[PDB]
Amino acid sequence: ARPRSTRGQVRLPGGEFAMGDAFGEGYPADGETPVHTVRLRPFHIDETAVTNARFAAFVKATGHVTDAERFGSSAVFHLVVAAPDADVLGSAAGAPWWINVRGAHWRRPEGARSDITGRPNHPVVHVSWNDATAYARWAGKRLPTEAEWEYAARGGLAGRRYAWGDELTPGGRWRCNIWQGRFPHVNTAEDGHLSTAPVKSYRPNGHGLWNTAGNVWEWCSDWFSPTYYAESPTVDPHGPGTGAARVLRGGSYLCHDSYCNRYRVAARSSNTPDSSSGNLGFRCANDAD
Ligand SMILES: [Ca+2]
Ligand SMILES: [Cu+2]
Ligand SMILES: [Cu+2]
Ligand SMILES: [Cu+2]
Ligand SMILES: [Cu+2]
Repeated sequence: ARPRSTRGQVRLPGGEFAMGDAFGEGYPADGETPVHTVRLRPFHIDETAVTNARFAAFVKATGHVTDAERFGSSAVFHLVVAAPDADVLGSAAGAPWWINVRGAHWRRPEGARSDITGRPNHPVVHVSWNDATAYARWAGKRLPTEAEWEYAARGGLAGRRYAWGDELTPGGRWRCNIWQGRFPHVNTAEDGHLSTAPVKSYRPNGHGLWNTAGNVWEWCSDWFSPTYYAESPTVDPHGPGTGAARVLRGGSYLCHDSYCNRYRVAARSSNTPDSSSGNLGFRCANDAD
């Protein structure tokens, strides 16, 4: 436990909120219901997802090798692949818009022919749950619990669909980075961004958190279970004791209503802890006092 650091974090009061899909419109397999009352002690949470600049200081200081560098490849969205054809290990099965690209990792997130020199303030991607919790440890932080993330993401509002309210595009304007157009072939970039956006795009929510909806998925501490909500403690729920996949929240720049609207503040997803991809990052937290 390195010397605790609240740099770039806001302190949120905590208290009691209604966690879950207040509209019963979610995906049944994800267990967004029942809406259940949770009580959180005050905590800190990152204002933004972790940046390339910050994650790079972590690697410079610890020589950490990310799971995507060990496995040898990470998933890249097919429209933005920037690699020699030798490196394309072919479409991922079950979702052919994801190309397994050899050499694709956080420093070269579209493949061997890309860099992140122009994107220090973009969220870091190609980071697994292991890479995420490693960084947090080194940085004097931890990952948020799922409940901490949703409460922080709701921004002091109760029972809303999104971090800012219930209209997806208030005033007919975009305030988050997801997908527009015909997925997976055409992205019209109405929201300003094809792939990742800078961490402080648009505007923060009620608690000061930028881009909890969209941009990239965000690792949480919990194991995923679609029945945790109906069995949850009331105080500081940490998730079930074991599981198959760790929780992801927020959605990403690929989310679209046609197949995955998980940018809803109550939507949930998961993935195996050593998974990485070009739309998956994280933000840290910490206890208070
Ligand atoms: Ca977009
Ligand atoms: Cu390490
Ligand atoms: Cu296409
Ligand atoms: Cu952009
Ligand atoms: Cu989605």
